[PDB]
Order: sequence, then structure tokens, then C-alpha cells
Amino acid sequence: VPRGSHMIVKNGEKWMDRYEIDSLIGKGSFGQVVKAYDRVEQEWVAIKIIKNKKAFLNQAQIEVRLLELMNKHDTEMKYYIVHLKRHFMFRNHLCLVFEMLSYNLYDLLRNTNFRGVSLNLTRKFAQQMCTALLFLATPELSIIHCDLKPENILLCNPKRSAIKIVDFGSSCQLGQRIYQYIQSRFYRSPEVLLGMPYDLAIDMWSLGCILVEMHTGEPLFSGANEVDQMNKIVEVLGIPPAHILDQAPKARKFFEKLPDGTWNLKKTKDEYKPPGTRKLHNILGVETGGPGGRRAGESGHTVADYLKFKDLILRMLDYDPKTRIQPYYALQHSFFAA
Ligand SMILES: O=c1[nH]cnc2n[nH]c(-c3ccccc3)c12
Repeated sequence: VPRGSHMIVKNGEKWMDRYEIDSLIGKGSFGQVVKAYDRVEQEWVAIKIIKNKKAFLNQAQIEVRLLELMNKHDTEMKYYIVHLKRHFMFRNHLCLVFEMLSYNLYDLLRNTNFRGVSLNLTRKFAQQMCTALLFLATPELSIIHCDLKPENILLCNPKRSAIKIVDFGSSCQLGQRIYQYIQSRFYRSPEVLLGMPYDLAIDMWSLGCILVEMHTGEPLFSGANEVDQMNKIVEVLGIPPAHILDQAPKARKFFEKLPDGTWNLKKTKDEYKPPGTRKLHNILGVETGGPGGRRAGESGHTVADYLKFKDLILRMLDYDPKTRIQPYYALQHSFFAA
């Protein structure tokens, strides 16, 4: 019986006279992902190998149950989600066999040298992601992904704009509270930072952040810790509304209630732009040729196009999760008309 939790995997070895192991795609907390040729189906697959560890095996059983639930739906909307082909036990590890995809949206940004992709490509990513979220919001699914980030959104083909969401290892269904901290820090919703109840809206918050990063090349809110994260949100969006902070268990981590009942930033031990003064209008360069002026003298980047982009993002970054734009209504936004 092996001492480590990981599976030993030798490039070039062949599993069950079927999977020819090519190379390591990625490592993580969960275990590893390998590129393999399925000699039976004559196609590439990505094999996700789960650590022989109770917590990761539990997360992977949740991922299997949610992916298999999604598979039973007829709608074409399900093809924005990575397809789990099959799962088995091999050498005492749970192995998930997925369709092989191309590189993630972070890799794509790195290929631009973090200058961002065009508004037209951003629009195509946005429409596919809102469609994916509409699918997850189907009542019989009600799935919160809980870890949307550029690294979890993969191109199907390196030449094309088609994308798929991966990694439902941290996911839950509406009304569940399983893990103490959720969402990747840069993409973490205000309701999660505040310890308030969360629903499918946290995913629309993450999507708002992601789409700005895809067009500018840089994370909108790049916090080094939760206090820094909330302070960077506040630079762009202002102090959250009183009706939220009055109900937030962790309001006093970030904010203080003054004698007149109004909320301010908490005094530091002893730096940020004043609240609401880092305008998304200027981050996007609506009137000034896009990010760093680099999109003036290109087409598909008009002031009119930027205003529609800005208006949709600010609906996704609503502090109030009951009024934040829902996928069903995001898809009807004029940003998608053209
Ligand atoms: O990481 C991955 N790289 C390339 N193709 C992939 N297909 N599915 C995955 C994957 C699926 C679930 C969780 C993590 C990665 C891939």
C-alpha cells in the first residue's frame, strides 16, 4: 500500500489496455490531470486522478453527481459545461475521464502579454458564460460553481472562441453551506466576504470581474487578503448599502457604523483611493480609446459599445444579490443585441 496520497503515473504507460498516458496537464490540491489517448474511442481525453484522501474523494463524488445530473438535460446549453465521459477506480484512485479541451482564459491573456483580448471576443466569452449560468440556474440543477476564474474557463479549440466551464469540485446546490471559505479571492463576491447567505448570484459577480480582466489584461480587484479585497471593491463601487451592512455578520471586519447609523471604512492599524472614485468608466477607457488607449483606431470598440459593456458589468457587480442581474436578463442586454 503506497504511503503518499498521489498516484504514480509514468508518461508513455498504458492503463487497462486502453488509455495511453501522454503527459501531465496540471497538478492541484485534488490530485492531478493527465492527457491520454483512449485507443478504444480513438480520441484524446483529460483524466482527472483524485488523491487517495477522504476530503478530495468527497469533493470528487459531488463533482461526479453534479456532472451526471447536468448530462441528463436535452438543452444545447449543457455543452458550455465540460463533458464527463466516464469514471472508474484504478490503482485505488477515483479517475474522472473528461473530453480533451485547449488552454484556459488565463493562458489566452498571457499570450496577449496581459494587454487583453478585443471587445468582440469578450462579448463572445460573455454570451457563452451567461448561457452556462442560465443552464446551472435550471431549478432541478440550481448549481453554484463557486470557483469561477479565468483558469476554470477553457477554449474547446485554440483557433476558436467556443468555451467550456471546468472543475465543479468546490460546487454546491442552492441553500447548501459546505466549505468555510469559497470562491477564489480576486473573484469573491461581497456577500461571501461579509459572511452573508449566498446563492447563484455569487457566480454572476465572478463573471463580472472575469470579463473586465479579459478586456483589460489585469484583475479588477487584486486583493492580497480579504481586507485588501474588500477595500479594492470599495475603491470602484463605494461603501455597500446600509441595508446589507446592517445584516452582515462580518461587516465590522471591514467597516464601522458611525453614531448617525452611516457606514465608513474601518480605521487601519497605521492608502486606498477614496470610495467610489476608481470609476469603471475610466478602467475600461469608455471615452479614451479603451484600456490604456490601445483600442482607438480599431473597429468594434466605439464609445456606444463600451457604454453597453460598462452598463452590463455594473449590473453584474451590484452589491445587492437580490437585484444583481440574473443570466436570463443578462442574455437580453443590448451588449448582445450587437
Ligand atoms: O484541465 C484540463 N485541461 C484540458 N482539457 C481538460 N478537460 N477537462 C479538464 C478538467 C476537467 C475538470 C477539472 C479540471 C480540468 C481539462
